[PDB]
Amino acid sequence: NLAPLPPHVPEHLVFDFDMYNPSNLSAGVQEAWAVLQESNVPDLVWTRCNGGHWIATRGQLIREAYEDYRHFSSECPFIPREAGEAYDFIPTSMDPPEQRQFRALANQVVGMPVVDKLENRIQELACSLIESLRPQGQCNFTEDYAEPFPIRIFMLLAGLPEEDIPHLGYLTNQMTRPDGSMTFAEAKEALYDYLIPIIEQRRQKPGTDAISIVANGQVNGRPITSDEAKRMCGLLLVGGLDTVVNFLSFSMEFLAKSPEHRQELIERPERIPAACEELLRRFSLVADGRILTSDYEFHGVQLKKGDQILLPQMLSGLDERENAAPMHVDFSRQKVSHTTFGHGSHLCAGQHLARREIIVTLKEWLTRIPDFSIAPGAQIQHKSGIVSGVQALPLVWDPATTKAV
Ligand code: HEM
Ligand SMILES: CC1(C)[C@@H]2CC[C@@]1(C)C(=O)C2
Ligand SMILES: [C-]#N
Ligand SMILES: [K+]
Ligand SMILES: [K+]
Repeated sequence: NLAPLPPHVPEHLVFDFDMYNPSNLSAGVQEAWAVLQESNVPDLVWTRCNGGHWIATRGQLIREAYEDYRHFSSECPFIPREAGEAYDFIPTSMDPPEQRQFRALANQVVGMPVVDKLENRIQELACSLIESLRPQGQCNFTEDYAEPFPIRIFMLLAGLPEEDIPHLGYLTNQMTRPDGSMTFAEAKEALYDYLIPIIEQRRQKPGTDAISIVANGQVNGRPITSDEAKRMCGLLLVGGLDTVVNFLSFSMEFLAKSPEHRQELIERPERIPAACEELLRRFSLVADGRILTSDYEFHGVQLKKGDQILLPQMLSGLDERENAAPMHVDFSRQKVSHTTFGHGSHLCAGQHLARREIIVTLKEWLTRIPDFSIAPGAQIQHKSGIVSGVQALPLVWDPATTKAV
């Protein structure tokens, strides 16, 4: 379904890419997006899909636009337009300097000191989950680890019952990879309706959990409102329940096909943080964007006020101008260039938690289950959206080649 080409967009810039169903998806989702970086595609193109919008395809442009909030506003950060307009999460839907005081509060609840505090629980849970799976000789990695590991850690940090995971995960997925069953607004509304009474309770009787801390924080000299707290907590849920989950699956899928990469990390685990960065580059998975605040000429292209521009975080590190042989996983790259956690003022608040979860997973999985593979004749399907994902990842292994610690 192609929207009529706006008069200001010249035809040579048209490239009808569908971010929710890219044509080359069967080759892998990153590969499907990388079609935007072939020699036939300009640096900045207009797709008529999904209501019509720009797509920047090169790291330089993506970084520049994410820095220039004056022209590229986060007030409407999702495609399609109806989703972007309904989007009111905090701090993401705010530009500097307004986002600042809310972002400071986000850092308080998901930032570094919180990770270096929950680290024992993170380590504990990874070991527990992996040891439980180890003697089976198989698992569906998405449901058996990729979901419960980061999600249970998030529910712990937020003080929310694990029994609510299925419902919350469903709603989160509707916002990033919609199925058509409900509008963005309806999904966001269901999430908000869940949070509303919980926020009320925790303003009545504060705990030390993330929701309590947000709901009782302060902005420009005054208490945060219940509305503001809801809008921030909603974003924390979306951010805690989707990205790391899917990232872990892309990474484990790769490791399942790459015995030599597994051994690099097992033999020299001090390389694990660098490997984490390289996997974050190669299997980058987010693509949101911004809205034009005014008419603006950007790299020779006339953008109009109100035009949406997708600035795919995924693409920067896949750009061969940023990394040579970008589709090759090389743990020894002298610089792993990427914007996987975003760029500019909205650079991911949870990136430290994410990295810790990834690094713990790499170490603890490979220690106990050093040799595994994708199940014979299994077809792995990826899905694409604001956050791209892995549908299922059936893994197999010989339990005789595993180790308890
Ligand atoms: C591999 C894992 C992750 C990736 C790839 C990722 C990616 C991103 C990206 C690209 C953005 C910027 C979006 C924009 O500029 O519009 C962002 C923002 C954000 N993320 Fe993550 N993220 C990850 C993990 C997490 C985790 C574990 C949390 C914990 C709740 C989290 C919470 C947030 C929050 C609260 C923001 C908003 C920050 C702001 O607007 O100032 N993320 N993330
Ligand atoms: C694009 C994101 C990854 C970022 C955090 C969660 C997410 C889906 C948002 O709505 C902002
Ligand atoms: C962030 N997700
Ligand atoms: K291009
Ligand atoms: K909006």
